[PDB]
Amino acid sequence: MYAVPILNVYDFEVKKDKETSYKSATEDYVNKTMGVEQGVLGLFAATDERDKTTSYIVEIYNDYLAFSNHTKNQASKDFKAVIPQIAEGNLNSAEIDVQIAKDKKIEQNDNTFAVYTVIDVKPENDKEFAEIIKNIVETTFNEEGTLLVYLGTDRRNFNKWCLFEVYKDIDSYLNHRSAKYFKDYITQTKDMIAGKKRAELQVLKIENKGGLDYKKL
Repeated sequence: MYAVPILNVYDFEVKKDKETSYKSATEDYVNKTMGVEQGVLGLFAATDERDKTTSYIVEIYNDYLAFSNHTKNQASKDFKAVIPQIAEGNLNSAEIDVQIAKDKKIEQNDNTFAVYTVIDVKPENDKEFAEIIKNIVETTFNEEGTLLVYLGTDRRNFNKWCLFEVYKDIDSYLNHRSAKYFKDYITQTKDMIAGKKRAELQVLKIENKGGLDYKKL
């Protein structure tokens, strides 16, 4: 309640002939972390296979102490020991000031559909946009089939909004963006945006506590 949630999104390029090792090590990491550690709200491993296979792992913790303990616990020590053998390069990480974080408990299946969007808003239009996207993301969570929406701003630059969202199935996601409220939003914010990268992602392993319901005061 009085603690600030920690939301970090890690990404990196996977070596050509190491997809197998990558999947195994990420599965173990997600399973050993959530099964044993405290203060971990959820971990979400996905993959972008377009051009060059990229790993994405969305990690969310209750506070910075929970996070600091995680980086010292066994799951992470084992995984960070394997990254160099399976990573080609890049190795980026976005740290995010969470604006809205809402979820249900996810039991992944073949239909689970994850998307990650990054939106560079023009600084001139940031105030107005913030209130707009906040509303849209809340409307989305109440849509049937939405399992998770994490919305926040990069701590390196608050004009960079980051949206991670999980749906029960691909139809739920398409119905979401073909809805009047979302189409209207695209039209309304068109000239407020500087750049946008949406990445439909291939789910790898997801585990979470569920029931999260947070909003920055």
